Amino acid sequence: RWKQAEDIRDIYDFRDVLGTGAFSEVILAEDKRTQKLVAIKCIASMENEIAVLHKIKHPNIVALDDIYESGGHLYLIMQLVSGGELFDRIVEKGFYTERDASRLIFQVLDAVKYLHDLGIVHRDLKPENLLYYSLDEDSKIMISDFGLSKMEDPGTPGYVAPEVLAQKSKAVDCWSIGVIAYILLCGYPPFYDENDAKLFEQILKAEYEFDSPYWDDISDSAKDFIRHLMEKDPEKRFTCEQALQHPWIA
Ligand SMILES: Nc1ncnc2c1ncn2[C@@H]1O[C@H](COP(=O)(O)OP(=O)(O)OP(=O)(O)O)[C@@H](O)[C@H]1O
Repeated sequence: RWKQAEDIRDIYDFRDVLGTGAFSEVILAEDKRTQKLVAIKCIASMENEIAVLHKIKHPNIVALDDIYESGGHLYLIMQLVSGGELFDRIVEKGFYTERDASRLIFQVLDAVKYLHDLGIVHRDLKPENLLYYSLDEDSKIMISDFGLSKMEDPGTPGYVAPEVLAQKSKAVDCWSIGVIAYILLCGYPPFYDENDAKLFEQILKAEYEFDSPYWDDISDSAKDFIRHLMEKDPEKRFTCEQALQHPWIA
């Protein structure tokens, strides 16, 4: 049961478009009453997404402040982040140092652990879904887009876990985080091929390598960290707790 609005333009003052999605559009707006700036996700599974966001409150996760129904369109009023996505900053940098990447992955693990503890699994972690709070180089990262998250009971290739592809659980996110760590360290994905079917085979078989010379001087500890997240067997795969403990992070 969400609020109805005759027109959202009465409540919010729309400015620039911040971004677009397959089925959404994100606009910078001003709350007319409080004069604060917000990011409004406009949409023309979504109920799953909302239910999830209502359980969540973490400094490194984009908050849902409220929702309005107006003219067949949902308007998710959301915490504004202005730093753009991690994907872009990997491009405008090439790769991260071990120290910087480790700080970033910490903030990610901290947040996903908080979710796993709430029985929430994101299922779509990737650089494009990680948003910086600010333009400043020191800005914290924020987890966003819960459009595919699943709550416990009583996806982009490259980042999805082998078992997800063999068919259609918390281990899923831990794989993704390993792949994000791999990319931050070396600047390119662990799975890469021109043929989609071959690519799809690589991920299923979970065959990747810290290839020389790119990986030559990356620490054994970083590599051990990645192997333990990027582990084929979901049973043996590191949890967020085990990954937080690992010396590369701690
Ligand atoms: N809270 C926010 N603050 C600032 N910008 C945002 C915010 N949320 C999303 N954006 C921008 O808009 C884009 C919207 O994408 P989103 O996170 O919704 O995932 P998507 O797959 O692109 O869209 P969707 O999943 O809703 O179809 C983001 O990549 C980002 O650039």
